[PDB]
This record gives sequence, C-alpha cells and structure tokens, in this order.
Amino acid sequence: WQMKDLQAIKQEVSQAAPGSPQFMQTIRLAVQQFDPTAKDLQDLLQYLCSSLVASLHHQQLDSLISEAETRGITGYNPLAGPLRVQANNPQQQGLRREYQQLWLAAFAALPGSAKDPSWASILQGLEEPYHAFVERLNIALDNGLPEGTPKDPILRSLAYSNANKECQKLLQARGHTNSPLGDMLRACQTWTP
Amino acid sequence: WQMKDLQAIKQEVSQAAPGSPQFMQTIRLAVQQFDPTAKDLQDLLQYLCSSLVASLHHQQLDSLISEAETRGITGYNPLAGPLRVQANNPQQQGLRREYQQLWLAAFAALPGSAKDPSWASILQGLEEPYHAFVERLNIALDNGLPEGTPKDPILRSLAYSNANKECQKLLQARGHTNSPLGDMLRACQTWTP
Amino acid sequence: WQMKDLQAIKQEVSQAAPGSPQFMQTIRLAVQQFDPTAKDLQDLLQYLCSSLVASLHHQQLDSLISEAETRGITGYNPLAGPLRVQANNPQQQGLRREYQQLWLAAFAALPGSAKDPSWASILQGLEEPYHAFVERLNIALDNGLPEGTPKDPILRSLAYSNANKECQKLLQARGHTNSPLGDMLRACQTWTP
Amino acid sequence: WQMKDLQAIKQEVSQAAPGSPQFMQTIRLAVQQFDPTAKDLQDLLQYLCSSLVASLHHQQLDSLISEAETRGITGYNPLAGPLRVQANNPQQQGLRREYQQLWLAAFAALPGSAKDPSWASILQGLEEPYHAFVERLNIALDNGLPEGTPKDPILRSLAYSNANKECQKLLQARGHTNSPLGDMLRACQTWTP
Amino acid sequence: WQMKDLQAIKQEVSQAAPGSPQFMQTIRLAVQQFDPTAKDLQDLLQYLCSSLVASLHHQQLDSLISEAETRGITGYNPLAGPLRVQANNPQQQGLRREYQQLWLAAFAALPGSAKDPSWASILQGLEEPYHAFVERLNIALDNGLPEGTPKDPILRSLAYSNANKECQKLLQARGHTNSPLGDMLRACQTWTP
Amino acid sequence: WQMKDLQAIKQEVSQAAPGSPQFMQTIRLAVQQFDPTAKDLQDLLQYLCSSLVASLHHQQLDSLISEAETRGITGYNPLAGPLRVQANNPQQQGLRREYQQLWLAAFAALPGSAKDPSWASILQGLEEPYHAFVERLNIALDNGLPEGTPKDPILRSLAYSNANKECQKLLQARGHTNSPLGDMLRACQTWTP
Amino acid sequence: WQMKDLQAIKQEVSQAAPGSPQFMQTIRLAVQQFDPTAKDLQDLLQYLCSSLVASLHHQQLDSLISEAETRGITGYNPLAGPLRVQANNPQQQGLRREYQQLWLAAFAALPGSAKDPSWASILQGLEEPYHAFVERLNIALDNGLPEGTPKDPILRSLAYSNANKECQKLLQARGHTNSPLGDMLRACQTWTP
Amino acid sequence: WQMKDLQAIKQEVSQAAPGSPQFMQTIRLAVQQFDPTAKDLQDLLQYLCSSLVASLHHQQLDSLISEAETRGITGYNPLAGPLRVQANNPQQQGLRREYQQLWLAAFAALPGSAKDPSWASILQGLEEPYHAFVERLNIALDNGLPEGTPKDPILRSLAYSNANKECQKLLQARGHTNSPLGDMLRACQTWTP
Amino acid sequence: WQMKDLQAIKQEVSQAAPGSPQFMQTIRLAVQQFDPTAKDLQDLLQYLCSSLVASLHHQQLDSLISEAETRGITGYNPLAGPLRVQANNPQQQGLRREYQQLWLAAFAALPGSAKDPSWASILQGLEEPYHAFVERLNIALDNGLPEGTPKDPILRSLAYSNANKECQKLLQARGHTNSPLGDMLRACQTWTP
Amino acid sequence: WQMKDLQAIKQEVSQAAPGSPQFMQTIRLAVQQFDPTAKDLQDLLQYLCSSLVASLHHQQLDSLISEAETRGITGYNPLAGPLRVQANNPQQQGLRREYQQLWLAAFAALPGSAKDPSWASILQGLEEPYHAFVERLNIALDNGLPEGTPKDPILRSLAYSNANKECQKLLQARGHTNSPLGDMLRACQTWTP
Repeated sequence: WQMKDLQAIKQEVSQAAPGSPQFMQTIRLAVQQFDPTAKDLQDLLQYLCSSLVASLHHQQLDSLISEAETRGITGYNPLAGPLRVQANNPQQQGLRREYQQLWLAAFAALPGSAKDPSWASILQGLEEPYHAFVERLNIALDNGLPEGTPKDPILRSLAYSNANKECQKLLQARGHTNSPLGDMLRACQTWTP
Repeated sequence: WQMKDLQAIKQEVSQAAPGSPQFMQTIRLAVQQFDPTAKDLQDLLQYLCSSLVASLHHQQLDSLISEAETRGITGYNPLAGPLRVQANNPQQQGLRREYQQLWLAAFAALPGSAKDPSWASILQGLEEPYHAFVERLNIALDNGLPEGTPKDPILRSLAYSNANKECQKLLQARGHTNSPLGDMLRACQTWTP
Repeated sequence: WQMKDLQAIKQEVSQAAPGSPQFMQTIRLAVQQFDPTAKDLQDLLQYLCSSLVASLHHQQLDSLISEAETRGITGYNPLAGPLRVQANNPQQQGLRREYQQLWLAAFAALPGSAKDPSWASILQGLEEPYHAFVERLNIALDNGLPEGTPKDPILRSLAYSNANKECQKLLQARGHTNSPLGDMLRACQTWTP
Repeated sequence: WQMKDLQAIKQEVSQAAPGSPQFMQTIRLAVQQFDPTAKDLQDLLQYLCSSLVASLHHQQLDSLISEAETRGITGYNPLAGPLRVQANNPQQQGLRREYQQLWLAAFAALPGSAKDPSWASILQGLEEPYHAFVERLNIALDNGLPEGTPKDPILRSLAYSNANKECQKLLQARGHTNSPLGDMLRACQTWTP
Repeated sequence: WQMKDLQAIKQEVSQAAPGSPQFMQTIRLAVQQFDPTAKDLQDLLQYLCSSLVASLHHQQLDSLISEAETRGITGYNPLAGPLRVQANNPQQQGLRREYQQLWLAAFAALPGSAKDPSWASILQGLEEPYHAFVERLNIALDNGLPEGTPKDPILRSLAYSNANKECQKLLQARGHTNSPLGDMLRACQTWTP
Repeated sequence: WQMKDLQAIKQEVSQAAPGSPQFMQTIRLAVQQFDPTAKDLQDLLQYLCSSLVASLHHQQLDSLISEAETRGITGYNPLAGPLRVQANNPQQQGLRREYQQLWLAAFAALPGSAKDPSWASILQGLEEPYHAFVERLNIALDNGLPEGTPKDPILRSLAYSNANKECQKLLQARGHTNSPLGDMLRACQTWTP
Repeated sequence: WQMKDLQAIKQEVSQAAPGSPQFMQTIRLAVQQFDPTAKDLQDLLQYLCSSLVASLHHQQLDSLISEAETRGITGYNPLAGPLRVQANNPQQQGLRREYQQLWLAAFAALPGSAKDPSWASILQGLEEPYHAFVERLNIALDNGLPEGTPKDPILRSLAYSNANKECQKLLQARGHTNSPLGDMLRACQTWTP
Repeated sequence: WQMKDLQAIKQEVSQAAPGSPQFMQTIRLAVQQFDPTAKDLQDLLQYLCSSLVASLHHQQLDSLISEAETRGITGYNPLAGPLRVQANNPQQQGLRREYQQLWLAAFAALPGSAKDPSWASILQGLEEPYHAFVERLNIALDNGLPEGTPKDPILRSLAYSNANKECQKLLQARGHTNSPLGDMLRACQTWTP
Repeated sequence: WQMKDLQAIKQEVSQAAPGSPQFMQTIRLAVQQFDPTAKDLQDLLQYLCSSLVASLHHQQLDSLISEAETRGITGYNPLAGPLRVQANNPQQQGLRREYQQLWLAAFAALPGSAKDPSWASILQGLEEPYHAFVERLNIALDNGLPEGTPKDPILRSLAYSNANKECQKLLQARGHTNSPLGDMLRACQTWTP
Repeated sequence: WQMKDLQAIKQEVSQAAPGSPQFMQTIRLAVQQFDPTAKDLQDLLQYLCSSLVASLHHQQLDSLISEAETRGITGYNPLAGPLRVQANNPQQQGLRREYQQLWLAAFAALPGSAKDPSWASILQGLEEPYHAFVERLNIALDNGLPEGTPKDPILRSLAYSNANKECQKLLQARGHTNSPLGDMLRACQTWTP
C-alpha cells in the first residue's frame, strides 16, 4: 500500500463494522488493486480493526488456515513453514492469493458471530418520526449486518420491535405488522408526535 | 484503474442507483479514460454494485453477450473461449471495446427492470412545503430513473400522486392537475402547513 | 485529460447550467490547459452535459461548423473528411484549435436559446426575507444566465416581478420600483414577515 | 500552471474580490511559484476574474505598461514588438518578471477604483446581534478592501453608519461613537433584539 | 536638489499628510526631475517628515530593501556595501533608480499602517452646516487617505459617523443613514443651528 | 516548496495567529521538511502573514540577525554580504539552518509583543452557557497565545474576568473564584440563562 | 515522511489524545509505512504533540531506552554513542526498528499516567438526552483512554457518575445502576427534560 | 566564576522567580561574561535554584540536549562522552557555547510549564487600595511571567479576578470588568475600606 | 541474587514506602550483600515498586548520574559508554559501587517528591480512640517519612491536626493545641467515645 | 568589562528609565571608561533593559546607522562589513567610537517614543499631601524625562494637572491653576487632608 491509500480505505470503511457489505467491498478492492502480502494484510487489519476485533479476526483466520492446510491447499509445502510466512515470499503468487482469500473470508464471521450488535440497539426516538426512522435503520443495517444476509425480513421485524412506543400500538391498530415494509411505510405516514 | 480513482468513482456515483444518468455518465467516463478489461470491469462492478444488483447486472449481461455471440460480434473467435476471457487478452482491443459496450448497456435494464424503486416512495411530508418537495422529487428522479426516460410526464404525475395529503385536494381545487409542472408550482406557492 | 481532472471540472461546474460564466470559465481553462481533441471534447461533453443539452450543443455546433466550412476555415481540406475527424489528427494543431473554439462557442446559445430557465422560477418565499432573496437571486443569475448578458437590468426587474407577494405591494408603496437595485435594497431593509 | 493548481487558486480566492489582501497573497504566491508568461497570466485572469473585472484589469494594465515603456523598462527593445508578446518569449526572464509585476500591480486599482463595493452594502440585520455583526463586517472588509488601506478608521465608522437601526441610537446614547472599536464592542455587549 | 527647490517642495507638501496622494505627486516629481541619491533622499526625508515619521519610513524602507535584496535587484551585488551605499555611487545608476522606487514606495505604506489617523478625527461642528462639514471631509480624505484607496464609500460612511448628533438624528429621521452622498447632502440641507 | 504544500500550510495555519503553538508547529514542520532558503521563507511569510504582521516579523528578525552577527554566527563571513543573501546561496547549508532558526524565533515575539489580542476580546454571551464558553475560550487561547506561556493561570483568570455578567456574580456566590478551573466547571454546571 | 502525509496523520489524529487507540493505530501505520529515523520521529512528535506532552513522551522514552540499554538491546554498541544517534544511522536497520518500537511504547503511559483527563470531565447536560449522552461519552472514551484498557466497566460506571442530575436519581429509581450498559440504555429511554 | 560573583548573581536574582526575565537577564550576563563549562553551570544551578527546580531544569535540559543531538550540534560527535562531558573540554569551545545556550533555554520553559504559579496567587488585600494591589500585580507579573509573554492582558484580567470581593462588586457597578487597565484604575480610585 | 532473596526483600518493604527508613535499610543491606549490577538493580527497582515510582526514581537517578558525570566519578571513562552500561562489567567494580550509591540516593528524594502524601494523611476515625490514632500515625511516620526527617515535631503537630473532631474540641477547650506530645497523650487519656 | 561593573551600572539605572538623565550619565560614563565593542554594547543593552525597549533601541540604532552610513562615517569601509561587525575589531577603534556614540544617541529618542508614559503619569493620592506628591513628581521627572527636556514648565503644569481632587478644588477656588510653581507650594502649604 501507501499511507494515503490506507487512510482513504479507513475513511471509507470507518462507518461500517467489520464484515459489512461496504466494509467487504472496500477491503476486497484494496486487496485486488494492491495485492498485499501477509505482513501488509496484518498492518491493514491492525490499522483498521480495533484490538478486540482484530483478535477475533485472527481467531477465525487461524481456523480457516487450519482447515485449508488439513484439507490441502495448492502450492503450500508444509516443510516450508506456515502459510503466513509463505505468503510473504515474493515468488509465491498463488499462496499469496489463497491467503488473501482466507483473510477476506475470516471477516465474514466477525458480524456473523458478534453478540448484540449496534444495529440491534437502534431504538426509535420518543418523538423521532417513523419515516426518518426507516431510513436510519436501513443505514444502520447496511453498516452492521453481515454479507449474504436475508436483510428484508429482519428489516420488516425491526420496523416493529424497535419502533416508537406509540408506533408499537399504531402498527397493530392499522393491522400492518406482518405486511411488507412499504405497507408500514404507508401506515405510519400520518403519525406525528 | 487505481484505488484512488475507483474510490472517486464510487463517491461520485454513491448517490445514484445503477443505470441513472449520473451513474452512467461517471461509469462511461471511467471506461473511456481507463480502458478496463473484463477483470477490471468485474472488480469495478463488485466494488460499486451490491451483490444483488451485481447479480442482476450479470443476468442482463449474459443475455446481451449471448445476443452478440449468436448474431456475430466482430473479432470474436468462438474456439478461443468465451467473450469474458477474450476481453482480458491484451492484444484484443476491439473485443475489449465491444465487451465494455455490452457491460455499459447491461446497466440500462437494472433501473428499467427494477421493481418499486425508491423514487416512487418519495411521499411529501405532512408539513413539508411543496416548493422544496418539487426540488427533492426532481433530485430523486435524477438519481433513480433510467436513461432515455420521458422524465417530464412522470414528474408531472408524481407531483400529484405523491403530493401532500392537503395538496392532493389543493391541486384539484385550483384546477391544475393536468397542467404542466410550472402551473402547479405557481398554484402551490401560497400553500403553508 | 485524466479522470481526476475531469471529475474536478464536473464538481466545479455542477452548480452552473451550460453557457454560464462559471461554466464557460472552467471549460475554457480545461480546453486551454489540456488541449483536447474532438474525441476528448465529446467525452467531456457527454460526461458533463445531460443527453438533452448535449444534443442541443451538437445541434448548435453542427451549424457553427457548417458556417466555418462554407465560409472557409484555415487548414481544413474538405477532401480529408469532416472537421470532427480532422481535429482528432495529432498533426493538425490549427484545425484542433479552431474546432475547440467552435465547441466553446456552441455553448453560448444553450442558455441563450433555452426556454423558461430555472433562474426565472426563483420566486421569493412567503416568509423568506428580501435581503437574503437578493443574494439568492444573484447567485441564481450567476449560474443560469448566458455570457455577455446585460445582467443588471434583468436583476432590477426580477427584484420586483419575482418578489414576495407582500413585497410586490411594498416596493410600489415606497416608490422604488424603477430605481436601481441599491434603492430597493434600502427600501426593503425594514420588511419582516 | 496545472489545472488542479489553478482550481485550488480559484477556490482559495473565490471569496475575495480582486485586489483584496487574500486575493493578492494567493495570486502573488501563484506568480512566484509558477513563474507564468503573459499567455498563462491571461488565462489565469480570464479563469478567475469575470469579463467586466478582467476588462478593468486590462484597462489599468495597459496604462501601467504604457508608463513603463514610456519611462524605460529594462530589457525591453521596442522594435521587438510589445511587452505582452516579449513576455511570452522563453529567453526573456527579466521582461517576464517585469510584466508579472505590472500584472500584479494592475490589480491594486480594481478595488481602489471600484464604485460602491459589496462591503459598503453590509447593513446590520434588524435582529442580528452586534457582536456577530462586528465579525461579519471585519470579514467583509478583509475580502473587499484594497491593499495598503487604513482599515481601522473605516471599520470604526462602518460600525456606526451600517449599524442596526436601534444600535444607531444606542451607540450615541452610551457616548461611544467616536471611540475606538473596542469601546463600541463593550458598549453594545448588553444589546438584544 | 537646491535649497529653493526643497523649500518649494515642502510648501507644496505642507498641507498634505505623509504618504498622501498630494505628498506622493510632488515627491515623485522631485525624484524624477532631480535624480537624487541616497544622501539627497535622506536629507529630503529629514526636511519634510518629522523624526517619528522619518523613523516609520526608514522601517518601511528597510523592510522593502531587505525584501528586494532577498529577491534580487537587477544590479545589486552582495558586496561594496549595502544598497544605500551603492546608491551614492554615480556609476550604479540602476541601483539609484531602484532605491528611489523603493524609497517612494515606502511612503505609501505609512497611511495604510498609521494608527488613529487625523483625517478620521475631523468631526462636524455644532453650528457648522452639513455642506461645510462634507467639504472639510472631502478635503481631509482626498489627502489623508492612501493612494488609490476608494474614497466615496468612506465619505458615505463618515459623513454620518462624524456628523453632529442633532444632524445624525436628522439623518435618522430622513432614513438616509446609508443613502448615497447626494441623498445625504439633500437631506441635511434644511438643518440650521 | 510547492504551491499545493504552501496552500495546505495556510489552511492548517489559517485559524492560528502568528506565534501560536499550532502556527509554530506547522511552520516548523514546513521548514524541516522543505529546507527553505531566505527567498522561500520570505515568500512563505508574505503568503501567510498579513502586511502588518509580516512587517512586525521583519522588525523582530532584523534585531535577531543583528544580535547573531554582532555576537558571531557560525559560517557567516561579513565580507560576503548580509545573512539574508548568504542564506540563499545553495552551498551554505549551515548558514541556511541558522537563518531558518532565526526566522522561526522571530515569530515568538509577534504574539508576545502584540497589543490587546483577539483572545482577550472573548466575552461570554449574555445567554451563552458557561460549559461551552470554557471550550470556546480554550480554543481561543490555543490559537492566540504565544509558545512557552503559563496558560492555565490565564485561563483561570479569564474564566471570571470574561465570564457572563450573571456568572460574574454566580462564581463569587459559590466561592470558587480563586479555585482551579475544574472547580468553576463544577460550580457553573447548574447555571442556565 | 512528506509534508502532505504528516498533515494527513495530524488531521486523522487531531481528535485523539496521545496513547488512544486511534492515535496509536495511525502512528503505528505511519511508522510501519514510512520507516522513520530518530530525527524523523522527533519531528513527528514535535509536530503532533504539544510541548508539554512531547516532554512527557521524552520523559517516558528516556526511561524505556535506559531499560533497554541496561538490559541489553540487540545491535547496539554502547561505544557508538546513544541509541537516538545510532537510530539515525542508515545502516542500522535493527536498531532503528527497536528505537521505533520504544518510541511507540513511550506513548502508552501518556494517557496511562495523565492526571484528570478530559473524558472524566464529560458531564451530561442539564437537558441533554441520555441516549445521545451514551454515544458522546463512548466517543470521548475512544479518544482519551489508553490502549489495553478495560473500557466497558469504566463506561458502565461513568454512565451513572457523570449522568444527568435527574438521571442520577432516575437510574437508582428503576434499579439499574449495577446492571450492564444495555440495561441502563433501556431504562433511560423514556426520560425527557 | 568566583564566590563573590555567584553571591552577587544570587542577590540580584533572589527577588526573581526561576525562568523570569529578571532571572534570565542576570544568568545570560553571567554565562556571557564568565564562559562557564558544564561543571560551573551545574554548580550555579545548584546554588541559585532549589533541588526541585534543579530537577525540573535538568529534565528540560535533558530534553533539549536529546533533541539537539538528534538533530545535530555543529561539533558534537557521538563519542568521547555525552555533550555535558565534552563541554568541560577546553578545546571544544563550540560545544561549550551550544551547551550554554541549551542550558539557558531550559530555564525559559520552567515558567511556561510550572503548575499553580505564585504570581497568580497574589490577591488584593481587604483594606489594600486598588493602586497598591495593581502595583503588586505589576511587580509579580513583570517577573513571574515567562520571557516575552504578553503581560498587559494578564493585568486587565487578573486585576479584576484577584480584586477584593467588594472591589469586584465596585467594578461590576462601574461596568469596567473588561475595560482597559487605566479605566479600571480610574474606576476603583473612589474605593475606601 | 535469587528469587527468594527478592521475595523476602519485597515482603520487608511491603509496608515501607519508597524512601522510608525501613525501605532504605533493607534495600541498602540488599545492595551491600548482593553487589548487584545495573541490570540487576533495574530488575529490583521494577519488582519492588510500581511504574510511576519507578519512573520518578529513574528521573532522580538520571539527575544524579548527569551531575556526577559532569563533576567526575572515580573510574569513569565517558568514551567507554554510559554509567548504566559500564556498571554491567565484571572489571569496573568501582564504578558499579558508585552506581549502586547513586541508585540508593535516588530513593532519598523520592518521598519528598510525592504529591498528596499519605504518610502525613492518616486521619482519626469518629469512634477511634485518640491513643490508637496516635500510634497509627507514629507507625505511618516511621514507615512513610523520608530518611533523616525529624519525626518528633511532625508527630506533635499531627497529634492535633489529624485528631478526631471530638479530640480536636477536647484539645481546643484545654488549650493544648501546641503542647508537648506527652501532654496530648496525658490530656486525652481520660477521653473515649 | 566585568560582572561587578555591569551589576553596579544596573543598580545605578534601577530607577532611571531608558533615556533618563541619570541613565544617560551612568551609561555614558560606562561607555567612556570601558570602551566597549559592539558585542559588549549589545550584551549591556540586553542586560540593562527589557526586550521591548531593547527592540526599540535596536530600531533607533538601525535608523542612525543607516543615516550615518548614507551620509558618511570617519573610518567606514562599506566593502569591509557592516558597522556592528566592524566595531568588533582591535584595529578599527575610530569606528568603534562612532558606534558607541550612535548607541548612546539611540537612547535619546527612546523615552520620546514611549506610549502612555509613566514619567508624567504620577498621580496624587486621596489622602496624600500636596508637597509629597509634588516631590514625587519632581523625582519622577528627573528620573524619567528625556535628556535636555525643560522640566520647569512640565512641573508647573503637572502640579495642578496631576494634583488630588481636593488640591484641584483648592487651586481652582484660589484661581492659581496657571500660577508659578512657588505659588502652588505656598498656597497648598496650609492644606492637608
């Protein structure tokens, strides 16, 4: 990398928790365009991820690397040390690609195995209007939910469970709790604090 | 590309759904100035487009490529593999140009075949004034409507269908529902919540 | 050009309609500093201008080029094809300069032949104060009025025609309708909604 | 120059009228660091200055150049054409320096000979507080007043002449009209709309 | 010089402030006609300007000479004494001209850097008619104000600022506290002590 | 330097008066990383500092250079001209370092000898709350107070002398005038306009 | 380094006190990507850290270096001078790495030995709502708390000790003082000023 | 030195704080006249300043010496002992001068880094006239305050801050809590115990 | 050394503060018996007392080392490394002796540098008898004072200063506030809460 | 020189302001007796008086040096260095004489350049007797006036201007406001508060 590019990656990523679609998109573009080694990837992780979530990433990545080594990974000679060191070798292109892929995949479980994430704590304000609440909760889900998620059902349920205390009654009153998101958007259009 | 240029393209595009005039302008400038291959275009798509809309882009692009191959596309030898791989070849300039053109054209159907887009959900606020609503809805249409659209009739209709609940009566009261946009702009100038 | 420079030109120009002094200044600086060919100018136009106003620019530019070719333009051999192609030739510096000049001059008629522009739709708010309205309307005129305009008379008239509904009476009440802009600025200083 | 540097100069200068200390500082740094010719200076003027104030700059610069040529200017041979062309010659360093100095000095009279400038139209709002008014008027003077000005007396007088309609009485009531600026700042601290 | 010429210069200048346009005209004419060296200029400065103003002008001239020698006078070598010593040499004519120019330019910064100038302290007399007061203000400002600084806005502000308190009240009643100079001249005509 | 770096230095410095810790930090980094000559330092000063404070900087720097020359400064041969010119010589590295150090030290007295600075004019608003006032006054002191200052006592005194008119009584009422800053922060937590 | 990169590091770090996770992440990335010497590290410290906290950093770093030298540090020959000078040597890569590590570790004690930090002075506003207070206090802790901290207990306690004066009673009233942070977040959701 | 010279230095300095302008004047004169080595300077520091102030000055001097040796003294080689040892060598005169300069500069940072200084703790006596109190404040501040720091604003703040409570009330009634020093001197003249 | 020896030493110093007479006795005996090197002394320092006190002792040891090195040491060769490194030599026993003496003497000024000391902050409980509090104060003095400090007057003052409020009233009524300590013990013998 | 000589000189000037007749006498005697060089004179200047007055004296000395150098000096060789350097020569004794005369003459204009002078700001106390105030004013005049200033008329004016309000009323009732000073002394002989 270069320091400016790393700072740009951080600034683009800063609003997204590890494993989010925006996080993964930016990190995948970084890995593709810069082709980093294991040392560069470690520096990138330590600069982006906090100590706790970097440790969590390593806890998943070690399991992934153990899976790959036990099951056989192309170009890796076990006598030549571990995969982390063999990635740093400049003549091992394929092993470098495989280690980058494992590094990226280790980020998938960080939000998938996270406990009580921030997007679950998005409670609608006592006087915050529901139309802005939908957009705020969509933004929160886009920055804290893992890749491959079935986002729309969870959005549908969170539109009620985390709704305003009066909206909790209002949604049942108009009979739109189990309807799609647009139905509740139409239902709560008339609400005001 | 370079990572900085890709990030700039994303930041310019971020407010526009795939296929919008701003989206298409920025992506066309990127393709012209950088002359990307199929791999670079795939990286650009995955970095910009979400997984769902990237999959939709591929679903349209495969149909476009099948049309081109069945109908005959210049410089493409079927024995040399598929068009995606032949684009990556550095000596195939014309095939690269044709694949870039097909890639750009595959974006036209993403908003054209999208279901219930965000610009349709632009409901005027209960106390939001109509003069600002016109500008907001124009901005929404400029970021979610496909290229080649007959925008002005749709703007004219959405000025009433999505208007304020009181404006829904007010526009009929002054008799300007079927008039051009400027007539409703003059009509609703006196409205206040 | 380069993609970053084109994006900078767009961001500087984005608030100005084609043909405005700011638009023309930025585009003239771009043409001078980058010395673009016909292909580069076409890419610049398509990236900046929307499809409708790019088509309008071409409609004026074809007339300008026909005028130049019929009247005789230096360095252009008609047997060598059209002016657009001859501009792209790297050894034709003078023809390139002339085509760039024609391209820039084709932008003069886009606001000069536009119908009912946005700056005419600048109606003063029902409670918007007149002192801020003057600055807003000046900014609007600076971004939608063509080069070589007699701006000050039009500003003077628009200060009344588009004024606040109460200001429409107030300006006549103090007897400053036909006076210069400063006289109305002094006259409406005491107004409040 | 380069297009990015010119755009940066414009963005730094955009809030200052020609001839202001900020304007002159940025333009002097540009001239020193880039060492422009007459053509580059003309492009810079046309890109920054509007048509009217560029014409005013030329009206003063022609007089300055006539003064220099009539009085004798080092390195200039009259048989070699005018000073503008001789500046563009790459082997005439000293004449280039002298023409740049004349170009910079031609900017001094643009605010010095301007009629009824914007900083004179800074009337205090009917409910705008005086403490913020002092800072606003200082900022206005810093962006519209020529170099070498005796700014503080003019600030002292404008603190009363352009003051709030009630402040026009209040300042005389506390007897601080002719006192320094700090005395009026202390005097109007207690005022409220 | 000669004694008679210096005395005539002082009598022409005596009514004018140091750095004033009246001062600068006569002093520039004397410099042009007599071609004075550093010693002659120092004598003239001591004869015209007081010791304190002489010290301020020497400070300005030292700053200007330091800047010029840092940037490079055409013929000034860093040898054979400073620029003041080399100005006395008859052979080094160009150095003499450059010193004359810097010495003249040093005066122009005195009015712009003078603290609490006397031209702003001239107030309207209690029984003095407003016409006489504005004539006195014009006389003071057409001299005391620096070279080329806009004077008319300074009249339009200070004629109200420096007006008599009863005259200020009359201006307030007339509503011409910020009207042009002619309007304030007309408004205050009816005043009588 | 380069124009972009100079503009960045200005934008970082723009909020800090000469001699402030932020000012000195940025200028010291500039001098270290760019290693400027006397001409470059003069251009930097003229571009950053206004004419008055640049003249003040020169007034202090001439005294500093006179001290260094009279007391003996390493590598400086008096026969080789002055220190300003000898700094510009590309083979005099040590003299260049010494002149840069003197230039930086000349900035220390600009706020240390300034009269009635802006941070002294930070009067608490009539309804501005004290908790925000503490932060505002801390920011003001960080941008207008010289290096090596005993900031905390002055902050402690200014928390009362410049406090709100009601806070002037409130602080004495709770008996925390002479206590540290945290004690007044606790004391005024309950205040409200 | 380069001046632009140093300014970027400052702008990213500016909101974090020395030793904070964000501070340490940015500085570690800088050290890794730029590989600075002792002189470069000293310039970086003086440009980022204020004089007081730079002196504190040196007070800790001297102790760390004394520990390393007394206990034996690889590649350091005591006869070759001190570690600071030996780091600047371009052929001593390992000693440079060790000095950079010691420099980074000297930052750990700056917040760990700081007295009464700013994050402790985060008192909830008298009418500031608790939901925003939690986020504000989390941000404050993220910018003023040292690395390796047990942040969550301190957050839990500060949610009550620094809570609103009414919230100090409210939290005990609902019986959630000793419960985790989410329990108080649920408890104070209904509070309003 | 000599014993008599050291005693005279102490008697001249005894009334002055460490780091004070009175302290610095005498100490710089002693350094200039006696040309002291490291041992002589250490003896003088032990004789004048107490053990605690000696430790603080040694901390400052260690920081300054570390910084200078990292950046490079003219004659200091990383050999033959540290800079303090090489200062005692009669041959290395330049090292002695550099050590003297750094040792002198170490004092100047003590008043700027001193916590809870005594000059700010001098309060107005209950029956002490305000003239005597302001004289005492001037005596304390003209010594205790560091070198070159602005003193007059500190008087204008602390003379009200450190005034007697009845005198503070008198200042409040006079409305001169932020008036210049002369205005507060005039206002408090009528006070009597 | 051995681990058991250090453990016994720490058990001996478990109550004694750094600098306490018990602490100094056991540490002096350890240094005499085991003749530790500089590395051994640093390990013992890091094991006995916490990080803050270890850092303060490092500052004291650095001050003493600098002073002794400047003055002169028994077998010091500054060319052959610093004191902390030279003490780690089987040959340089005499310098190790002086380093051990300096290491112990650094503890002498450690309790005197303590802020808010606890060896004089022992307070009597509400129901605590006077003689028990006096005994605890005496024990804390013998266990927390710096070496050589006269304990009798401190005990005499603290027998009343730190006594219980009931004991304070008893002493004040008897007029025995400044009596000999035996008189405090006799007078309070008949009192018990 | 010697340290004791400078200490005695400063004790002599302890009360005398820069430019006072006592100050000038003792400084002239010092210059005559010790025949100081330019470096010695600078050291004496820096030791006698503070930084601000030293800077003003440097400005005066620079003005005098420039004037004399332009006019001509006894043994001045401008090729052979400036005056401040040439005076530091065992050979150029005659130029050192002129530099000493200039150094003393720079003090002559120093008290005259003082702003808000204290030598004429001595005020009588409320209960202070008239003759004691007159004596103190006379002493302050003899100790603060510039050299050669007529003290008799100043004393005559200040005997009434600075007199106590009771003394002012006594003089006004007697009509002795502009009487000879002996008449003030005789008329106020019978009055005492």
